[PDB]
Amino acid sequence: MTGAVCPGSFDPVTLGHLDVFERAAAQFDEVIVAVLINPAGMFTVDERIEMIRESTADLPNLRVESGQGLLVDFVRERGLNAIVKGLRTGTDFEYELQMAQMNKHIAGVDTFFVATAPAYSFVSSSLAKEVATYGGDVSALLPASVHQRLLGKLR
Amino acid sequence: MTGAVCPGSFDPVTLGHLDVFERAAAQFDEVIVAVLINPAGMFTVDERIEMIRESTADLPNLRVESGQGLLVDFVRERGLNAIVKGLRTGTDFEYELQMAQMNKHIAGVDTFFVATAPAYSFVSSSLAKEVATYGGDVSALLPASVHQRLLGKLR
Amino acid sequence: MTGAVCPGSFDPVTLGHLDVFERAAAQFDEVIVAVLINPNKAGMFTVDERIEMIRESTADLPNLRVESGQGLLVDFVRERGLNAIVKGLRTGTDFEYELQMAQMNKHIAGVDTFFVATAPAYSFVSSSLAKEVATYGGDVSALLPASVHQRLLGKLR
Amino acid sequence: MTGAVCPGSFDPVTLGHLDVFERAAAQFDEVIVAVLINPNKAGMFTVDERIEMIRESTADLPNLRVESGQGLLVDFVRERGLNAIVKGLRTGTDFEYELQMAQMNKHIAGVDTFFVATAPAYSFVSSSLAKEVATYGGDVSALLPASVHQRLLGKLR
Amino acid sequence: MTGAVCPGSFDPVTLGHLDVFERAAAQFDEVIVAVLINPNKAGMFTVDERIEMIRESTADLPNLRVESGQGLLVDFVRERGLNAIVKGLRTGTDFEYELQMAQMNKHIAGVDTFFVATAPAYSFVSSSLAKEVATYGGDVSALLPASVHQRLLGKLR
Amino acid sequence: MTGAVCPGSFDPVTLGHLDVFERAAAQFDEVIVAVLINPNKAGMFTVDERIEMIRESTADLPNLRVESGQGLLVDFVRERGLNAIVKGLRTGTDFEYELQMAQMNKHIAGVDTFFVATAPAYSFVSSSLAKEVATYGGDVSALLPASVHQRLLGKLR
Ligand SMILES: O=C(O)c1cc2cc(F)ccc2[nH]1
Ligand SMILES: O=C(O)c1cc2cc(F)ccc2[nH]1
Ligand SMILES: O=C(O)c1cc2cc(F)ccc2[nH]1
Ligand SMILES: O=C(O)c1cc2cc(F)ccc2[nH]1
Ligand SMILES: O=C(O)c1cc2cc(F)ccc2[nH]1
Ligand SMILES: O=C(O)c1cc2cc(F)ccc2[nH]1
Ligand SMILES: [Mg+2]
Ligand SMILES: [Mg+2]
Ligand SMILES: [Mg+2]
Ligand SMILES: [Mg+2]
Ligand SMILES: [Mg+2]
Ligand SMILES: [Mg+2]
Repeated sequence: MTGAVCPGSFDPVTLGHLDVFERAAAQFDEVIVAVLINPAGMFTVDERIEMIRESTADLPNLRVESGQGLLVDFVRERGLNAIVKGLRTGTDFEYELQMAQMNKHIAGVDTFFVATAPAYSFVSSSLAKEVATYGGDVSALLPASVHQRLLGKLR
Repeated sequence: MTGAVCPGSFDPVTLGHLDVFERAAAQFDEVIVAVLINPAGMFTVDERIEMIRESTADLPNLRVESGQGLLVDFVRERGLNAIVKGLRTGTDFEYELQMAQMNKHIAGVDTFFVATAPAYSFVSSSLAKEVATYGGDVSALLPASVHQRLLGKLR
Repeated sequence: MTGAVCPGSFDPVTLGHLDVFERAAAQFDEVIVAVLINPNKAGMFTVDERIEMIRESTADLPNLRVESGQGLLVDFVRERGLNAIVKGLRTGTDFEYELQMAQMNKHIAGVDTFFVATAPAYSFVSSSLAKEVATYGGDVSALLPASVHQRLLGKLR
Repeated sequence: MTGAVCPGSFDPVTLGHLDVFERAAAQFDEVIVAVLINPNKAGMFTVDERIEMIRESTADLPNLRVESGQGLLVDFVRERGLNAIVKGLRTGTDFEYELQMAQMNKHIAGVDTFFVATAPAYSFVSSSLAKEVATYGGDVSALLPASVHQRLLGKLR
Repeated sequence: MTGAVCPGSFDPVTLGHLDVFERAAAQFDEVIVAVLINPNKAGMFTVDERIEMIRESTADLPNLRVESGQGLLVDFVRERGLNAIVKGLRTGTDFEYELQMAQMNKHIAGVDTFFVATAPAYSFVSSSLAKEVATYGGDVSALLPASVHQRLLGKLR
Repeated sequence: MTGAVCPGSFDPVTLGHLDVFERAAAQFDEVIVAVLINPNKAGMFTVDERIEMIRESTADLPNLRVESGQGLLVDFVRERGLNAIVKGLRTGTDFEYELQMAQMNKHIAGVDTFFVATAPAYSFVSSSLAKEVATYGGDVSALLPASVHQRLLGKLR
């Protein structure tokens, strides 16, 4: 009965996030995507959850839930003690390293990092929103569903 | 039926390696420690395997095997497609990132990185050997068994 | 024929920026310094002040011109018939964040980015740190062109 | 008579800070801990509370004293007859913004900066992360001096 | 007439190298690929084989030519009337040893270095890792030009 | 009372090293430059040559002395009644490798390590790169003390 939690804001979910979800779902029996409620973003929590659910329909062992507060409490309250996070740079590793060590210290929760697929090395929710705001084409970087929803928030 | 391979030379295995093994064994159903045969080291392959087996007796779902050649072939020939590796720095992440992306490309094998326990952040097989060679006390950094064997190779 | 764009907010321009401008001007037929203006947040200097400070310290570069813009950098570049950006870099961390933006710029518009290592003497000046040091009275006269230093002190007083 | 200044906001002081203070006091005749007063961002503890938490935690360091200050750090250092800063570091990224600042401080005032690696056990603690964890009920008592932990529980009630 | 030199051992040339060559040839009037001859470490391919592999892969770049050389790179560059080097980069660490070399080359000979980010798809390929993977039977054909892959299979037999 | 050890192979000493020596000598009562000799691999310069080059360029530092040693640095430090190492750092990568050794040194012997950022003008000189550039004829006269440069050229000829 293995399992891991994939946390983030996912505003919106990108193909880089989806790649991490698919890799986590292939290596753990149960994956929970943890969508942070952090009350300034573009999509509401419900919209973010729906976009992730739409993009993960081919992953039978993955579910999507929202939460607040300490990630380690979210993880432990579901009987798990592993986090799976995607990583792009060594700079990414250092700040995430501090949080991983803190999370292990306070709750015994482990963090596994997975390297980003090369094709999504430069994709982030924030950069995709910013580029699309000025009319740049990000359709190759986002799930097809997410892309239409993004066009709608801008127009 | 989840599983991961933890590769290295382990010459000798340190408490930093053991920490990674224990974390992998807690999150995957099956863990295989892959001891590289790379024919200049201090211990023979058989001695390295025995030291790891001695230090992992409390991990029922972990076994230790030797191998050569492409790590991805070792992994795939055992029905698995995940590697678990310990990481200390962002510099660690960058060279290991290149190998992880190559391994995914050529064999579909994924790599999960886990941050080192803070207490073992500075321990490496090479630095422990070098310090012990000049008489420094590394007993707090190595499994109790390994420590005696190391004293024997030097004296 | 060849050309590159050197972008930044240049609020104000530093000697590190000027070094980059001079290196780009020596290697490309034309260089455009693109002064980024945020229509929502004013900097310390207005657009005309930023441009004046750059022009005064680049008068010896005949193939360099200065223009302002906003929004997507790759549109500024392509509308001028060019497809190269030149940017200065001080460290490995600068390289990772700038890396993301360079790969996005090539993906969305085919525009290439060339990075050049700062001259050592200017490794540590940034517009933001020069402003913060000067705000609390530190001497930054050797890090800014003559066209900048006293205008900066006047803004602060 | 040698000496160094250890600057920070210390809101609150952590065991990582204390480890740096102890190592500085062991190697310099005089150490001054400089507590930054920022008239903008007012943190969780007042400057007086922060000074008292540091004094309790450093009671066994006779050559270390605690003072508050404002503005340019190198002015604080030189006003006390010193020309050295001692700061703790955790990562290579830490070394990057801090290296820019150290070179700037050497350039503008001739003040030197010595960096020391955090003890491994305290490498993941920071004032900000400790407060955030404690706000949501996590146990950070192994990462803070005993008296800080008591005061921090009070501020959260 | 602008120009730049693209140096390396290219043993063998990869698609990451080729991407850099194409971007340099698009932005400079003349590009010289400089193939290093090292009388000590003799790699897998002779210098002539390496030049021919590059020429096959760059047949559509008319302003790019391939030459071999030895010793100090900045002497090779200045002997050809140029003063710019173009190199591809992958990581922040890459930027570190390469930044030291670029500053040294600027200091000793006035030669500038422009760095370009690898295309994402080729960011994990290197000559050395490709050879190692191919030696043990891994498939690196998507990472090398077609003619390189054929020659590399031959050397392994 | 206070003191620090500045270790290295100094084969040969550079102006970056001398900058570190001067900064340590201004902040500690005594400084010992510890010249590391590998009894198994000779460097370019013998131990007496390395020491002579350092002494000639540190004659204005009355509280600095030069001694050779081998093996564990922490034994050299402790046998002299000291427990501080001072080392220069150029980049974030330098900080990670040196980090490992500083934490091991504190673990096995209680010896602290203080790092100081190189002066910008010497950010890019290393003994190894100066030797390699000089080997192929490049001009490194401005990166080495007078006590070194012509002795280096003589070794190479
Ligand atoms: O990044 C975090 O701190 C975080 C993300 C998150 C998601 C949840 F669903 C609950 C708590 C969280 N904390
Ligand atoms: O690091 C490697 O390349 C490697 C380690 C290893 C261990 C094995 F058992 C087999 C192949 C390997 N390759
Ligand atoms: O950094 C940018 O995104 C940017 C800089 C810039 C300068 C211009 F003139 C126009 C658009 C820009 N965008
Ligand atoms: O980091 C700073 O800018 C800073 C810290 C500090 C502390 C003092 F007590 C006085 C000035 C300061 N400046
Ligand atoms: O990297 C170098 O040192 C180097 C590469 C190279 C290529 C040439 F053709 C000539 C000299 C070189 N030096
Ligand atoms: O870098 C070292 O390990 C080292 C430097 C050194 C210098 C001495 F004089 C003695 C031992 C040393 N060890
Ligand atoms: Mg993102
Ligand atoms: Mg190791
Ligand atoms: Mg700037
Ligand atoms: Mg802190
Ligand atoms: Mg290569
Ligand atoms: Mg050196």
